[PDB]
Amino acid sequence: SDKIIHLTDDSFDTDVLKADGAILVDFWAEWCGPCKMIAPILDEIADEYQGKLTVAKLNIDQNPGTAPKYGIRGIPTLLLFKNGEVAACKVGALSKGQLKEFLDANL
Ligand SMILES: [Cu+2]
Repeated sequence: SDKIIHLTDDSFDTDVLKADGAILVDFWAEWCGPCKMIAPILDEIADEYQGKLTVAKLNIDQNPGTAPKYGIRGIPTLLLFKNGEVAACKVGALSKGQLKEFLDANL
């Protein structure tokens, strides 16, 4: 988790993320099994793509305002932002290989 950015509800000013570059945001909660399963994969991605992609997390129990702004209905939900705007999303767990495929399709 050392290379992951900790986001809060204040990180967004509407549906615009107040951060630059390509940023993959994981919406998650501790009670969510599949969320816990992808956490190590997100750590690997943050390491392998350091300097090219920022990986961030928004805990929906601690920050309950943000998910509704994006119509999020389940977790984990990954939203990929480009220059503050949503460019892609993926609901549900996936493998490391699938996450790299998803990123390649978008970046
Ligand atoms: Cu870490």
